[PDB]
Amino acid sequence: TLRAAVFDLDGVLALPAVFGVLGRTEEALALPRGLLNDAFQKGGPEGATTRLMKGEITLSQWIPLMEENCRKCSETAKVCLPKNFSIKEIFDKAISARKINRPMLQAALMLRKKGFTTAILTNTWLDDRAERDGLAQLMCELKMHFDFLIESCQVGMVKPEPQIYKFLLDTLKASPSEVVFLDDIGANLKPARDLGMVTILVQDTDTALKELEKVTGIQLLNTPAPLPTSCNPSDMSHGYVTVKPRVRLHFVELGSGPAVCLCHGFPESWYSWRYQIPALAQAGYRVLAMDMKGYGESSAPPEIEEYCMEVLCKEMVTFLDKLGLSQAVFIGHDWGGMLVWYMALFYPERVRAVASLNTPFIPANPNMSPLESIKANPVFDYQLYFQEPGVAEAELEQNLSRTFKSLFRASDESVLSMHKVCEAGGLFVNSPEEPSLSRMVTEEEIQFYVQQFKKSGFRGPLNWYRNMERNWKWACKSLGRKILIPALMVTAEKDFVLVPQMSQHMEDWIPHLKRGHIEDCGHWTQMDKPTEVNQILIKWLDSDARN
Amino acid sequence: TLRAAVFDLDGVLALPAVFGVLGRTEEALALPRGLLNDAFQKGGPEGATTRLMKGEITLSQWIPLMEENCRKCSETAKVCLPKNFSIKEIFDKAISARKINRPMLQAALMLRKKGFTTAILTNTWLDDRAERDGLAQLMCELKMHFDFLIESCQVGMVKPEPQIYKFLLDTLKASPSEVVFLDDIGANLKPARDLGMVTILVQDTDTALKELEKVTGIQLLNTPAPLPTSCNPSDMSHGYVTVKPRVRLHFVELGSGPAVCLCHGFPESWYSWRYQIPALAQAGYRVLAMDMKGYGESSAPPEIEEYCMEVLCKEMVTFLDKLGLSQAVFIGHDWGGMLVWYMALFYPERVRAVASLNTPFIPANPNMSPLESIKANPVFDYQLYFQEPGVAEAELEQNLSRTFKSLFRASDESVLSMHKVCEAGGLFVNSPEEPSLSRMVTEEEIQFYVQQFKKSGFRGPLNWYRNMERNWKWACKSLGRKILIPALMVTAEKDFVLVPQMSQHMEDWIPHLKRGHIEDCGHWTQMDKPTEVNQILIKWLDSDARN
Ligand SMILES: O=C(Nc1ccc(I)cc1)NC1CCCCC1
Ligand SMILES: O=C(Nc1ccc(I)cc1)NC1CCCCC1
Ligand SMILES: [Mg+2]
Ligand SMILES: [Mg+2]
Repeated sequence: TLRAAVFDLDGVLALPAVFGVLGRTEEALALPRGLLNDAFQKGGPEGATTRLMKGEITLSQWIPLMEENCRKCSETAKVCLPKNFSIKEIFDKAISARKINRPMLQAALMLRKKGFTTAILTNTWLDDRAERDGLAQLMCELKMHFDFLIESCQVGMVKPEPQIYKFLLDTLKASPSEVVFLDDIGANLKPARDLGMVTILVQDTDTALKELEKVTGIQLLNTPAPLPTSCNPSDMSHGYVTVKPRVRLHFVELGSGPAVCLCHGFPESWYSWRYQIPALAQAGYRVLAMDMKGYGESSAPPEIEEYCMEVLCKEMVTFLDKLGLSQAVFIGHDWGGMLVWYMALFYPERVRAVASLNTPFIPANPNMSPLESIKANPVFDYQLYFQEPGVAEAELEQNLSRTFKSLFRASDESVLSMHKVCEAGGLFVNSPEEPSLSRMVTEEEIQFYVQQFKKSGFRGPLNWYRNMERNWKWACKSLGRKILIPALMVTAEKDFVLVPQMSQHMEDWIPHLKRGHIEDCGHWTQMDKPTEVNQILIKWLDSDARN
Repeated sequence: TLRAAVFDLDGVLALPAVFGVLGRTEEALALPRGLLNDAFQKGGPEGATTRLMKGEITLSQWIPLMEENCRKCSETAKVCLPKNFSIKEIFDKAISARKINRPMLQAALMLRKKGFTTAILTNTWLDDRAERDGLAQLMCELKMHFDFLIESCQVGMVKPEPQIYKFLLDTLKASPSEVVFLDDIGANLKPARDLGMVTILVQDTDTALKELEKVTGIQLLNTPAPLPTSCNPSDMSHGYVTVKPRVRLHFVELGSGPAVCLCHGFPESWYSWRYQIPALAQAGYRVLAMDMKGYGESSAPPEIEEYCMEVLCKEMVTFLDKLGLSQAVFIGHDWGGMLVWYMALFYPERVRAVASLNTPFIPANPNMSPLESIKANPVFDYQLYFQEPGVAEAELEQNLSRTFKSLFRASDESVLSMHKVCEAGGLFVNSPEEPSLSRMVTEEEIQFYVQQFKKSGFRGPLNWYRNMERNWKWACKSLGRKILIPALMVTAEKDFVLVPQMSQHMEDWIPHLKRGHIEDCGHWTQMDKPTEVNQILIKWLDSDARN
C-alpha cells in the first residue's frame, strides 16, 4: 500500500535543527524562556517569518524584522538583551552548524531503492546572506537523492497550510493512504493526518526509523554500510576536446575546486570511476573523468604509433591547454597509472600531484629490451598474446558481454588464468560461455561497457600494448630524473598481475612518496573496494593536493 | 622572402630575464662580479646547468648542484657567501618576477597575422618546484600565440648546439634565408647566422623591433592597440548537459577558478562572448559560455511555454546541479541579462554575483499588463511584430547572411530602424539586400552565426518574446524582494533600444549596485567595445566576485 515517503529538512534530514537554536540561545544568554521563539513567530500568519517562508521577502530582509520583534518581545517581558546581540550572527552560526543526518538519508535512499517515491517537504527561505553558499551545498548534496524537493519559499505555501499538502500529493501522483510523512513538528503532521496519510513525529532518529521500518515493512535500521554514490551516464556533463585534427577526447566532469583528471586502465572507460566521481566532487574537487584515447566517445585511430606513451602524454598536455588549465592532479589506474607517472616525469609543470592505483613506477632498464623483460615474468604472457594485430581483437570482440563478465571479477571469484595464454591459444579458452555475474557489477553496468565498446572495439585499446620498444626508448630519457612532486602509490593485495611487491623500491626514485594499501582487493580496484579508494584519495588530496 | 620569425623566451618574450638575476644578486650581496655566473656555467657542456637544460635532470635536482658550484667558485675566489644564501629563494623570486614582454608579444602576433610562421626557441627546464604553477601559466599564455614552442629540456638539445637549429628549421619547414631569429645572447645567434638566417641581438625592445620592422618590412612599432584575443570554435572544450528529457544545453568552457556563466542575448550564441572568454579565463576564472536554450547546439523545442523565464531559470539551476556547482557568477547581455536578474531574485543561493550588460532591472508593474506597457514605448514596436508565430521566422530565415549583417552593426553604421516595424510590415523592409560588412565583424564570423542558426532557426529564439504575460505573473511574485547579492549594471551609451536612462532607478531595488558605462557603444556591447567590457567585468569580478 505505502508507495512514497516525504521527509522534512530541519530536524529530520538535517541536524541540529536551525529552529532549535533559539532555545539554546535563550539559555546561553540567560534570557526568558521562549523569548526568541515568540519574536520568531511574532504576528503568526501575518508575521515577518511567514512572509519570509513563502518567498515574499529574502532572509537578509528578514533579519532586520526579527531584531525588531526581539525588542518588542523583550519589551513586554521587561528584560534587556545582550550588548552585542546579533540575529545574523546567531543564524549564520546555527545554519553552518546544521549538517546532513546520515542515517536518515540512508533510510530514504533504501526506501527509494526499493521502489518508493521520495521527496523533501520543507519550509525554507531565499538565502541572500554572504554565507549562502553553505546552505546551497547542503541542499545540493541532499537534493540529488530524492525525486522531489518542495521548498515553501519556492511554491508560495507553507506547512501547516493544507494547500501545501494537496500540492504535495499532486506532485507525488499518489493518494494520502500511500504516503508516509516524517516531521519534527506535531502541528505540521496534523494536516497530513487529517488527509489520512501515515505520519511520524520525529524526535530521535532511531525511534523514528523504527516506526518507519514497522510501517513500511522494510529493514532500515542496523543495515549494512551501503556503497558510495555512483553516477548515471545521462545525468553527467559531457565534454569534448580536439587535441589534434583526428583526435578528440571525451570526459565526464563534476564538481568545483582543484582539477582532478582520472585516467582509467585497459579495457575500461570513464565509467570505471563511477564510485569516486561523486565522492571527489563532494570532497571539494573538480573531477574530469576521461575516456582515454581509443575508448568510448574518444577518438580511436587504427595506427599503433598513435598509442605510444609519448604521444598519449603530449595529447593530455594539449587537453589541459585547450581547457585552459595550467595544472591538474593526475590519478591513474592500470595503463592509466603508467601514463600519470610519465606525465609527472616529463611535465612536472603540469601535474599538481600524481597518484597511481596498482601500477608501480619502475624505471626502464637501459640494458634489457622490454620484450626480454616481459618474457621473464610468467604472469605477463598475455602481453605477448596482445602483440600480433587482430588476434586478440577477434577473441575480445566475439562476445562483448562474455568478455567483460569474464574480466571484471573479484579475487574470491573465478578470475581469469594469466599463465600460458599464448600456449593456450587464447584468453578465454578455459572460460565458460556464460560467465556468472560478479558481485562487483550489475547486469546493466556490464551492458554499459558493452555499448561503449561496440563503437571502436579493442584495436585502439590493445594498441596500448604495442609500443613496448618505443615507450622503452622514450623512458630511458628520464633515467636521470626523480619524481619530486606530491605522489601517491596505492597497492592492491590480491592483484596478481600488478602485485604490491612490484612497487617496493619506488622510494629510490620518489623519496617523498606516500602510500596506500587495500586488503582483499583485486585488479579492478575502483569497483572492488570503492569505499576504501575514496577514503584514501580524499585524505591524500586534502593533504598533498589542495594545500 | 622572409616567412618565419623565431623568438627566445628569457630576455626577449619575457622580462626581466631570469638569467639576468645572477648579476643583480652579486651586486646586491656585494659578491665578486660574475661569481654566480661562473658557478651557473660551471663545467660548460658537461656542467650541471647543461644537463638540466637538456632534460637529463629536474630543476629541484639542479638546485643542490648549483649551490655546490657556488661554493667552489667562491672558494677559488677567496670570498665567503651570505649567512642565508639560498639558490632556491633566488630563483623562485627571479622566475615569479619575470613577466610577458607585451610589445614583443604584439610584434609576434602581428607578423603571424600577416602570414608569418612563428615559434619560440628556448633553453628551459623541467620545473618540479612547489612554485612551478607560476611558470606553467606564463608558458600557457604565451604558448597559445605561436605555431611552435621548442623547449630544450623537451628535445634534448640546447642553443648554441647547431643541432637544435637544424631541428628548428626542420620544424619550420623552411630554409634559413627565410627566417628571422631574435635572442638576447650573441653566442646563440652565431649558429643561426652561420646557417645564413637573419638574426637580431635583442637588448632593448624598441631597438630590436626597429630592426625587425626594417628587415620584415611590416609596421610593428607605434602600431594601434589590437583587439583582445578571440577564440576559434574548434579549439574549445565543448560541454553538454541534459537538464530534462528533451532539453540539452551546450556551452564552451575555459579556465580555472570561480565559475562564471555567460548568457547571451537575441539572436546570438556563445560565440558572442569570443572576446571575453579568453580574457576572463586569463584573469583567473572558469568560464562557461552558454548557447542559451533555443540556440546553436542547445536544444530548441517548438512550444512557446518552453521559453518563459520561470522554466529557463529552473533549467539553469538544474544545469548547475548536474555540473556539481553550488554557485556561479551569472553575467548576461540583452535577454540573457534579463535572465540573470531573475536568477538573482529567485535563486540567490545559486548566484555568487550578478552582472548585466545593457539590460536594466525594472520590477514588474502589478497594475499594467505587459503588452500595455510595451505599446507605450515606440522603440519596442518590433516586440509586437515578434508575437505572431511564424511571421518573424520567415523574414529572419529567408536570408541568414543578410539577417546578421543587417543586425550586427555599430552605432555609427546603418543601424536598423526600430520605429514602425509592424506598420512597415517587416524588420528589413527598408534595408538593402546585400548589407555592407560591419567594422565589428569579419565575413567568417558572420558565416559562423549563419551555420549555427541553420540548425534550429528563429522559432525557439523568438519564443523568448512570447511569454510576456507569463513572465509578468511570475515576476509579480518577487515585488517584495530586493537584490542584496553583489551586482553590476553596465550601460551602453548608444544602445537605442536598451537605453541607459532605463536603469536610473535600479538602486531602489538594488542598494549596493555597482555600475559601469561605455561611451560610443551600440547594442552589441561585447563586439562593439570588447576591450572596455573585459576591463569592467574583470575589475568587478576581482573585487566583488572572487573575495
Ligand atoms: O596489463 C595490464 N592490465 C591488464 C591486462 C590484461 C587484462 I585481461 C586486464 C588488465 N596492465 C599494464 C599496465 C602498464 C604496465 C604493464 C601492465
Ligand atoms: O529586445 C531585445 N533585444 C533585441 C531586439 C531586436 C533586435 I533586431 C535585436 C535585439 N532585448 C529585450 C531584453 C528583455 C527586455 C526587453 C528587450
Ligand atoms: Mg522541521
Ligand atoms: Mg635568452
